[PDB]
Amino acid sequence: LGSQKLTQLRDSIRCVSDLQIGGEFSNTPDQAPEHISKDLYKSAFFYFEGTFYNDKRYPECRDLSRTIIEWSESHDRGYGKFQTARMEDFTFNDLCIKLGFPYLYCHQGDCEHVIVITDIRLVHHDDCLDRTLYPLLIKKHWLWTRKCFVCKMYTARWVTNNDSFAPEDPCFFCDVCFRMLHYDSEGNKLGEFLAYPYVDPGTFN
DNA sequence: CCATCAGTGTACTAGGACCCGAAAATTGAGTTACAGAAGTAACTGGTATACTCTGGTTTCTCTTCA
Ligand SMILES: [Zn+2]
Ligand SMILES: [Zn+2]
Repeated sequence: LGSQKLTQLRDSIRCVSDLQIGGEFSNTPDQAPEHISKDLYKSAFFYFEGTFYNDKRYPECRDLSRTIIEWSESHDRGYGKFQTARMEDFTFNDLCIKLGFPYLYCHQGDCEHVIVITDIRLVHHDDCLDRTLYPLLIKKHWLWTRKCFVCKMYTARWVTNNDSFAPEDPCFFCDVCFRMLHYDSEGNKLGEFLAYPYVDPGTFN
């Protein structure tokens, strides 16, 4: 919605990089899940025609654009004259952009999404008229879902690297086939591996 | 009747070559130096496969002693 703050769209973009759980759970897979990456790395920024609207709303937020502006303040790199902003003092109605031109939305460190303002139109009477739901999803992609590599009946909850049982190197397992292949009777890892929790992108996105 | 179990009708991948254009880089001529290395362009021996009388040979009647 025009005249609707930025960070009203940043908080709406469903990306699975917000739901990834950190750390490795090989020794014991019953650990209290570390906070999803939505909570740990709260920083993000839009880039709209030479101005990094940074999400400095929270204290855990740090300037992701500082890296780029420093990297460009060095040796000339094509780019030049980068700006900054705060993304809570801005609405889409205050923004000076091109249509159909790719801009940036970086979040979770370097999960980059290419933003394209396809068109701008005055609101009609036959579309949604609310605001409580308006940065709303017109279309999404319906990605594929990874499955457990042992039995192809359930989706992958775990991804293991350097597994001394897996044929493939990154091997995805459901919970059942993971518990059954790597753990003797009480949680002592059998063999060697690095198991991480796997958020299926084709499910939470 | 609620279990199960191929097919199906598709956008969504997965390899798998392959192409289209752009931008950067080179090539090319022009000069004038510089030293040295390629790069043909030229006359001038040197030793073998035919080769041409020729020196010897060979019966074959004869020459010359004996
Ligand atoms: Zn993302
Ligand atoms: Zn499984």
